[PDB]
Amino acid sequence: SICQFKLVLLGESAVGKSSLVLRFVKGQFHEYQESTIQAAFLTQTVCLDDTTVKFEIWDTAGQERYHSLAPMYYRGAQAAIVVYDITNTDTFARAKNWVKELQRQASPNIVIALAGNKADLASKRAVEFQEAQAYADDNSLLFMETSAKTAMNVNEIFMAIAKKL
Ligand SMILES: Nc1nc2c(ncn2[C@@H]2O[C@H](COP(=O)(O)OP(=O)(O)NP(=O)(O)O)[C@@H](O)[C@H]2O)c(=O)[nH]1
Ligand SMILES: [Mg+2]
Repeated sequence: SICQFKLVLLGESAVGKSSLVLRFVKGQFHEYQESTIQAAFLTQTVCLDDTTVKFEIWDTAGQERYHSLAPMYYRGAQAAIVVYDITNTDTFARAKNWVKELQRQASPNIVIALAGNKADLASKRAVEFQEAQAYADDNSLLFMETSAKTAMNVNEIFMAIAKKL
């Protein structure tokens, strides 16, 4: 059996979208990753209990000037990962508005995950785990804290999404 899933990453600029995709797909992390100006397309293939799973992944430009283009990438998506930065409350608020947009405008069957990224920066935390967990539970979102830098929960969040599709 082979399954293929269409996935999109959304979120404020600098939260770590490209770093997360790069860690999952290439096992790489770049401390000096440049801001995305044009959406990038990547694939990874994994094994999941009796199935070979291929991911098709859109890594969007997070800056607000590219907002109007986002539906090109999420309208056909089966799953989305909305990413925020645990060290910045404003990015968590922005993530909630991405979630709201998906709920109103993307497929009614979309699986929405929420990633609290940069969790390795524990001494710089702004958003408490419990607050994000409660928001996720209330809105039916698949929530994990992640680190592209250390790889913490990077494999885990993509695999959890695949299990639910
Ligand atoms: N400490 C730490 N730094 C991280 C982590 N993930 C990304 N970064 C760093 O944060 C910066 C921004 O990451 P990047 O992936 O470019 O963010 P982005 O969400 O793709 N930005 P844009 O939307 O503008 O393309 C980079 O310097 C990157 O190395 C993480 O988990 N921990
Ligand atoms: Mg990027």
